[PDB]
Amino acid sequence: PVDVKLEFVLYRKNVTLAELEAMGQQQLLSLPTNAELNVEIMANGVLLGNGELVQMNDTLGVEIHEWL
Amino acid sequence: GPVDVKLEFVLYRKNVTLAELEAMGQQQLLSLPTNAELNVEIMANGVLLGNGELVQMNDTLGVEIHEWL
Ligand SMILES: [Ca+2]
Ligand SMILES: [Ca+2]
Repeated sequence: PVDVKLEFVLYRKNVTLAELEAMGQQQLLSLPTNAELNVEIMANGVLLGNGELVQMNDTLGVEIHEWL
Repeated sequence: GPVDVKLEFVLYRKNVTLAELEAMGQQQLLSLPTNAELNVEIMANGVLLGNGELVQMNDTLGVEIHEWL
């Protein structure tokens, strides 16, 4: 099979084209509180699961709270 | 509609095989590559707009922009 496009998504939302332009004027973007508690694992547009950011000994990790 | 944009802040993305995805699904704690956090990608309708670095701010996480495309 062909490869699938896997993403670990820290935050997602719908915004308007105007808000998208506004965002580009910023140098530091705040994410909503607890975005780190809802990391979404997605592939080819399908939600696979969600989890939480963890600082491990040498990297960041994602602790899975649910595989769908 | 056309005014609507799907915005994503992506910590890590990769083209993976079905077998690799299967193996991932067996895990409870997934390690990300070293410094994935240095390349948080900002996507709009699946297209890369910019990238930055994950920062712990006072009340939330933030993304420090390093490049807008
Ligand atoms: Ca926790
Ligand atoms: Ca935590």
